[PDB]
Amino acid sequence: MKYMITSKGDEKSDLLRLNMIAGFGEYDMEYDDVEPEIVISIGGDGTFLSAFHQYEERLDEIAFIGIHTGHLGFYADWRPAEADKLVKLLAKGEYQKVSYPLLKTTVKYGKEATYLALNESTVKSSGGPFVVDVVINDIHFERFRGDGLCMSTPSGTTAYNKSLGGALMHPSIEAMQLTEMASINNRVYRTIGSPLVFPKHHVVSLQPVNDKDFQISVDHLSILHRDVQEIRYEVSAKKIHFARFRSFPFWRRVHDSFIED
Amino acid sequence: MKYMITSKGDEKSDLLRLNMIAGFGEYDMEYDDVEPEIVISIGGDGTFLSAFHQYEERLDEIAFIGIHTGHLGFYADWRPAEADKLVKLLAKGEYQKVSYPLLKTTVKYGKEATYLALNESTVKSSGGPFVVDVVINDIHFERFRGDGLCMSTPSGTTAYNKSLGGALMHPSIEAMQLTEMASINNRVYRTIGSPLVFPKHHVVSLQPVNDKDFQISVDHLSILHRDVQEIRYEVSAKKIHFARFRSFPFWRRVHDSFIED
Amino acid sequence: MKYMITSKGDEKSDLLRLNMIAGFGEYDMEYDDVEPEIVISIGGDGTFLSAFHQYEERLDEIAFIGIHTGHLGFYADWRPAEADKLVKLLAKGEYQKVSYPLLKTTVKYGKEATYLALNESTVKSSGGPFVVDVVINDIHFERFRGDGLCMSTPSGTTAYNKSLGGALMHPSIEAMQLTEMASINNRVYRTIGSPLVFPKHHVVSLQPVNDKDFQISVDHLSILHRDVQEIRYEVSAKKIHFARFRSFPFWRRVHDSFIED
Amino acid sequence: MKYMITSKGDEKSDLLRLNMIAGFGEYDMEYDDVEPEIVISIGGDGTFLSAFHQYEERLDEIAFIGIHTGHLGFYADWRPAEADKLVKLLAKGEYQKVSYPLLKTTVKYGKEATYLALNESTVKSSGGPFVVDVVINDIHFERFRGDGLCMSTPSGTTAYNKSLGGALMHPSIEAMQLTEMASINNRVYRTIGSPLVFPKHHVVSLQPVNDKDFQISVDHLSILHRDVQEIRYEVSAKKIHFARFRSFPFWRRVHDSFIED
Ligand SMILES: CCNC(=O)NC[C@H]1O[C@@H](n2c(C#CCN(CCCN)C[C@H]3O[C@@H](n4cnc5c(N)ncnc54)[C@H](O)[C@@H]3O)nc3c(N)ncnc32)[C@H](O)[C@@H]1O
Ligand SMILES: CCNC(=O)NC[C@H]1O[C@@H](n2c(C#CCN(CCCN)C[C@H]3O[C@@H](n4cnc5c(N)ncnc54)[C@H](O)[C@@H]3O)nc3c(N)ncnc32)[C@H](O)[C@@H]1O
Ligand SMILES: CCNC(=O)NC[C@H]1O[C@@H](n2c(C#CCN(CCCN)C[C@H]3O[C@@H](n4cnc5c(N)ncnc54)[C@H](O)[C@@H]3O)nc3c(N)ncnc32)[C@H](O)[C@@H]1O
Ligand SMILES: CCNC(=O)NC[C@H]1O[C@@H](n2c(C#CCN(CCCN)C[C@H]3O[C@@H](n4cnc5c(N)ncnc54)[C@H](O)[C@@H]3O)nc3c(N)ncnc32)[C@H](O)[C@@H]1O
Repeated sequence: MKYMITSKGDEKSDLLRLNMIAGFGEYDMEYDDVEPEIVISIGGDGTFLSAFHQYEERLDEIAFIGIHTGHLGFYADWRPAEADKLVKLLAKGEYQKVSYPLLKTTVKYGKEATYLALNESTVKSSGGPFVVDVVINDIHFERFRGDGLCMSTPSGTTAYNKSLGGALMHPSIEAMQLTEMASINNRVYRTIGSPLVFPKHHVVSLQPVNDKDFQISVDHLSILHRDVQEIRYEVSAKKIHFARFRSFPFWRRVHDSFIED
Repeated sequence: MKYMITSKGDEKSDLLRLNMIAGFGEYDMEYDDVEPEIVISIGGDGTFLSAFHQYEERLDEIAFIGIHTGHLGFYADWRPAEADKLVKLLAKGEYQKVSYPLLKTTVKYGKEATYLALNESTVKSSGGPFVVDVVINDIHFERFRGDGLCMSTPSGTTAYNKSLGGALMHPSIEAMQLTEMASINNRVYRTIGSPLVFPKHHVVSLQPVNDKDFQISVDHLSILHRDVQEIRYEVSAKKIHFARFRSFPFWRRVHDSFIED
Repeated sequence: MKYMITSKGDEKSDLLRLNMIAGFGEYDMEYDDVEPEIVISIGGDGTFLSAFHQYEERLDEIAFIGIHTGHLGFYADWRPAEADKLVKLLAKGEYQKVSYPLLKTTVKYGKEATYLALNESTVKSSGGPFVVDVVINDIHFERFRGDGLCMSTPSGTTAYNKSLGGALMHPSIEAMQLTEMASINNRVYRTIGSPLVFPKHHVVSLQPVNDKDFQISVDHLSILHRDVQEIRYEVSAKKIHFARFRSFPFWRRVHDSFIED
Repeated sequence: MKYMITSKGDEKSDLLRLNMIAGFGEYDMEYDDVEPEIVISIGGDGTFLSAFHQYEERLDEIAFIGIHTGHLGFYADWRPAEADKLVKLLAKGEYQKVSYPLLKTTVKYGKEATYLALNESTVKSSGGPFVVDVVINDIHFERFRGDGLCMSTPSGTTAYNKSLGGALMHPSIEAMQLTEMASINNRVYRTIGSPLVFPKHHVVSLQPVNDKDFQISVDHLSILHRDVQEIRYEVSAKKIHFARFRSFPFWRRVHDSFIED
């Protein structure tokens, strides 16, 4: 089918990409980076995230595959040494697809931008103190004062979320997870402290208290937003699809990345 | 319908229970503590947990209601002052039921006991060091050395789980959450550290390494188990059902218990 | 003696300052904001920190007093209602001084700036990833990747340090404490995770790995430093002195601010 | 001088001990386990702790040395391969001694026992809930409800203290550190959460609230104490002395044990 290949751009990755293209040339496969059905990322997780965002408008038409040319990336299923095996297996096709959930961020102003995240969306102040009211399904839950907030997808729970003390969640769970960055807690200021895990259809809204300017990151990408009225988080209706050619269970991937390999 | 009422046993609770019985006597309601369809707990969360375990074999036939006579309990929907309003509403019926997930613990020996938990099941050594291999869906994940392990249901995430740094999870999510108690981590001993959240159908098995004796708690109840071969955790097929008479959202209950009220 | 009074600048603080000046006019006391021997701060802890920095070159000649006109500040010993009592007690003098330790930060370039902190000094990247080698007494200790690092004095341990999970340390201990902000830890990246507490004369040096630009905060004040070669932390030889008129033990101040009051 | 050697008791350790004895026989050295001036521990940190307690009444007369026959122990300075070098260096003598601080625990009843700790002293309930009032220098600081409390020496901060989230403290600092084990915190129950670091001469007293029976551990050794009125913690006047033959800085020892080696 139609496929394309992105590369991190070092020599190792570019060469691997050129060799996979040459091998695909031996099959009924057309290189097309406008309407691919398969997107192969050669690099690291950053490369994979960039491929995801390059095709975020055709996620229902695409299956993604990641090859890690450095150490094991979490969105990587293959080592460079398995590239030829991969070419052959994709060629035939008949592979199964697995889907992971995504995070929708909506930023309203004074006038609305939406963003999709594979790992997480975070919010910090644009300089100066960060203070927001946290509203869950229209219920005022807490006033947060501190460094920032991180909202993670399931597959992002092993990324920034983990470093903030979040739980690691199996990606079959349709949820998002909110973690705190250095909140202040004394007899006058109080937050929940604990990570919070939200199901589909729950909406978490951050509402400014004084300053209305925020730095909002989605995956690698950080944008200054001015005059913000609301930042809304919910699990997206959209999912990312992976081509799978063999079992590599999530919990084994976690073991291999954090325990030993 | 058939109902019964348990009491924590102080004067406040016993009297409230006697007055509710008198008020139910004015309706088509039969006091029956063998086959109730409604179980009212008057007390605290400990009282509620005891009521749950008293009827754990008829959970599909029962709706539970908790009245808190001390400060707000998490399984409590009513204050003592609303008891008469409760009697009247239960009387008519037509209320809706909400279900929360439960945790199944299986203990194998050398020969199998099962337990159901509403809050959590924990495991510690029977004295002497605690060392277990943690196996997830038959995949060896880590060797845990430390004080113990806690596996929580969603509604138990605001209990012991919270104190161990676990995420708080909305109870519509069918999951269980594993938290560590003081693990050792150095260049020779390594655990994941992070809480782990498991979906339905995943099985987490603890396998002894040296000592085979363990203290296993389920909710308030701690038992010494000897000659253990395996402790298996999975989300139960069984659910607890609550009678609901008005909206009291989980996240509001969390706010009221931990933020302010 | 010579004294001056700083105000947060709201009406409450300005008026209290004018009234204390009027009361000092009834004693052998000269208002002098060039060479004060007593510096009174009326406001909050931010006001107090600004007073400290306004006189950081004469700390051996000055005793500081803080009045909190909002909720209890940690550098505050007096409520506004005790101002007249304060005027009278300072007037006579004969009070005792208590000293707390301070933190010296040295920033080297390519060419050296020093800074004194009462609460802490933090370092983050100027945008882009933060990576530094952490060198303790010339011994390479770890390579830190994450959001940043915080080095606290003893009296700053109840401030940002606390929110980062640091220990609270009695201020008679001559030490500084280093806490992590969201470090990455996987099989390739490793930090100690735990706060570290250093005695006098130990030197902690941060050395860039790739990017040499950093945002360095000292107390409220954040500066972009370019082309950095080293950031050096050590307990200062200099101390801040407080006028004390009654016992208000540190641990009671901690109880009153975080437990209940 | 007079020396003795303890062994963990496996074949490796016993043989190393027999060979060191044979090598000491070539010098003016008398094996004496009643009044040693040098105590060599061959084993792990548990072996070292047992040697410390075997001679806790003559700590001012003794210098300790640890040889680790497994992986690096924290009280170990030597690998088995350096034993002959050690024999020769001890033989001559002229080595320098370094001192680390210790923890004094006093248990009062209804009638007083004291204990010295090298790593820590912990307290838990004897079964049933653990509730104590925490009193610092006679000031009621908090009521603690949870699993237990850990009070660490500086050199014990890399042991249980670390697993409980405590700071690691250089052992030249004369202090003790109190960490929480799973405290409950909601709108009715509140603790400080943060580790607390106390200087010499501060006294931390735990006072029962209901149950008066506690399990108190000192280093490896756990005792049931009944009818307790008070448990008092303070930094001891007594110190442990090590023979040092070369530089092995604490922070390097920390790096080697937790970062990489
Ligand atoms: C500390 C600065 N950030 C990094 O060094 N990030 C790269 C590392 O993270 C790994 N990674 C990624 C990734 C990625 C690419 N990143 C850009 C790096 C450019 N070279 C962006 C991601 O950074 C994460 N990030 C940001 N700040 C962080 C922090 N303080 N601590 C931990 N992670 C942090 C955040 O989530 C973001 O999306 N997704 C996952 C995942 N799903 N599971 C497990 N691991 C994962 C990746 O293999 C590598 O090991
Ligand atoms: C520290 C010792 N334990 C207690 O003091 N427990 C009672 C307190 O916990 C509240 N609670 C309960 C409950 C309960 C009844 N308990 C028996 C008490 C007898 N009087 C048993 C439960 O104890 C929990 N527990 C045990 N050890 C703990 C610890 N170290 N830290 C925190 N919780 C701990 C554990 O999960 C167990 O099941 N379920 C929930 C829930 N779902 N959500 C939110 N809060 C909840 C209850 O309102 C009260 O405030
Ligand atoms: C979250 C953004 N910062 C604040 O809201 N800070 C003010 C609050 O902190 C209290 N405070 C201060 C102070 C102060 C003044 N601050 C400027 C505020 C301007 N209005 C600067 C200080 O901010 C600290 N800070 C920064 N980021 C933080 C974070 N994420 N979490 C916690 N603290 C944080 C940091 O250490 C800095 O120096 N010194 C101490 C102390 N010694 N003991 C105990 N409490 C203390 C003060 O009473 C008030 O309650
Ligand atoms: C988890 C059960 N305990 C152990 O496995 N302990 C042995 C391990 O700890 C190391 N260790 C020791 C030691 C020791 C000997 N121990 C008996 C073991 C018998 N085989 C007793 C000590 O256990 C500590 N301990 C207890 N419970 C713990 C827990 N949950 N987490 C972490 N440590 C825990 C506690 O402090 C006690 O004194 N002193 C230090 C130190 N100073 N610095 C750094 N490391 C140190 C030792 O090298 C080994 O790696």
